[PDB]
Amino acid sequence: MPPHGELQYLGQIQHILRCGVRKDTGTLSVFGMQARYSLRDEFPLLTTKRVFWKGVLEELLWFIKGSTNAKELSSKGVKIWDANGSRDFLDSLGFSTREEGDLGPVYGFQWRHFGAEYRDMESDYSGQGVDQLQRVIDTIKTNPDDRRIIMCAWNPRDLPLMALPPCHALCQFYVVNSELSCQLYQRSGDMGLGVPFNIASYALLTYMIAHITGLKPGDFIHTLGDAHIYLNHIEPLKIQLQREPRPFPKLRILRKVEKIDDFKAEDFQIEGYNPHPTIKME
Amino acid sequence: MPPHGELQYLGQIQHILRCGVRKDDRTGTGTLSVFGMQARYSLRDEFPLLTTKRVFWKGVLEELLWFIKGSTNAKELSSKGVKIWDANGSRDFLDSLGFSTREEGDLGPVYGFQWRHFGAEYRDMESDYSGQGVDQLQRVIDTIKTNPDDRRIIMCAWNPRDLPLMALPPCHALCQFYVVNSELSCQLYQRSGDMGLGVPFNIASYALLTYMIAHITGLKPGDFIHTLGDAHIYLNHIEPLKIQLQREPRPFPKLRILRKVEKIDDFKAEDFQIEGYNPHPTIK
Ligand SMILES: Nc1ccn([C@H]2C[C@H](O)[C@@H](COP(=O)(O)O)O2)c(=O)n1
Ligand SMILES: Nc1ccn([C@H]2C[C@H](O)[C@@H](COP(=O)(O)O)O2)c(=O)n1
Repeated sequence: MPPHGELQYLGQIQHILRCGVRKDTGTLSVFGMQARYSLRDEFPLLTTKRVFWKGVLEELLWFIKGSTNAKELSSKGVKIWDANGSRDFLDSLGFSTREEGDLGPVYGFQWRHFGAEYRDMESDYSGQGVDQLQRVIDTIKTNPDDRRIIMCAWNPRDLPLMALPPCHALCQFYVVNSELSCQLYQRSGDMGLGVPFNIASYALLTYMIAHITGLKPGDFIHTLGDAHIYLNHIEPLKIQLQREPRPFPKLRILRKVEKIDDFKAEDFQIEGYNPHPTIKME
Repeated sequence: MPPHGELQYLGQIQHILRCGVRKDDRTGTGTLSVFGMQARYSLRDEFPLLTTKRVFWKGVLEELLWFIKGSTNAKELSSKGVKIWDANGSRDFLDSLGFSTREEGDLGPVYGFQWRHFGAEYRDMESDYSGQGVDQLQRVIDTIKTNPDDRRIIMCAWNPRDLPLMALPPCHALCQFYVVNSELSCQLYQRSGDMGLGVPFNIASYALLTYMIAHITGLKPGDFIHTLGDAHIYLNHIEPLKIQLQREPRPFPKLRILRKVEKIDDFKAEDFQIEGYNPHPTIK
């Protein structure tokens, strides 16, 4: 039977290890990859190593809120953007004026206020720029056949203001047979560390939008540009490739929610998540 | 011997015919459709101009030089013999989008304007945009020279703020570049793909663009990666495509760049020669 689920991911690791080139403290890398994760009665949270579910869910709610304030995610116990908002790191980018935690116009601002003028992370941007996220939901409801259902985080004008240029440049949604699918264009993928988190994020987003629009989840298609393994991750990845995948968990949404801004972390339960030990890399 | 690059394109047609699902559109005539496909076409001593049906090379090349010029004027392309944008700049089509006031040929802030002036305020097709917004095309060329390992070598045409002014939202949302071993590859994210009429043309445009940037930056072409969103065949085109699928590809031609060129802006159509193109007859 053809490789499905987790074996797509593990297949991509294997391909990089065998066919990737040394491109540099260093990586093995392949340009252009594509995996398909079914979302039908399962949720692609990897089992060969524990994924930081809690980080996935809080990061996403933080984006949905429009927030560009690393402290606002750090308050929920998720520190993954904290280094990017530090005094020293902001100072190194020429942003000595800026308050600690102001990442600039990253995902949350691009998703809700694309094209508005960024001031700081505290400003009110109500009704300013394009609310791409709501515009996606509306189009799914009133014209599911549309082929322009896109949300774009890549904004060349705003790049120089951002703490980090986005890895997730864009996503597109698609509907047929009452199933909502999503494809992510990810320009750069650290396969050991980032990508399992990244798959879970966009699968989570697709579950959320499906729920709001009365559709069932379909596929998550993960497209990569620069797909790489850091050289220090090879040996641990070699341990991991030999573990037997367990079946994917399910994601249960615990109440009927009408607008995407109303989702809360306690609305979500991951069922039957049975991962092998977090055996992870630098 | 490694198989012919074109078999991926014909494979994709076949997967859609076999597994694609009925999905409609504005015209209502209908498609067979799959979401998410990817093909890889080597550009090493070969040019992926499809041979199972003749592709409108002249159209490919003039449109691209038109884009590079930063033009948003259907008439400047039409004047070179290439009518592909004309219907979209006609008084009638523009009126139908509620642009009753706009000059004929003004397509709004489409590819050329996004590539050379992203984020600038669009006025009309004749205005001067020199020094306004981001010149993505040049920033891409500059980054390829000075930092080839960079993972952010991107040129985006998808501008949500400008979408309402465009005569057509772009199919080619973005493209990304990559260098390793002095080879430049390119990946295209195409949000929507008419497999019969547009995809072959599209493969050649980005292959050609990569050849251009490689020549500017002292590199050799590597791969062109074509990634699709909604990949579809119009029901219209099923009989014609079943005809095309019967044909054996001929070997891909080669693309020759006839002089040394310093800046992307200085390419002319006469600079390019397609050697050894041996296509079967045009279809429909
Ligand atoms: N959500 C994220 C964020 C980051 N990265 C990885 C990819 C790169 O290794 C690095 C980002 O660096 P760069 O911008 O140079 O590609 O972290 C990732 O996979 N997923
Ligand atoms: N460069 C282009 C332009 C257009 N199309 C096709 C895709 C769709 O069939 C239609 C545009 O439709 P839509 O905007 O609804 O996706 O033409 C294409 O393949 N390539």
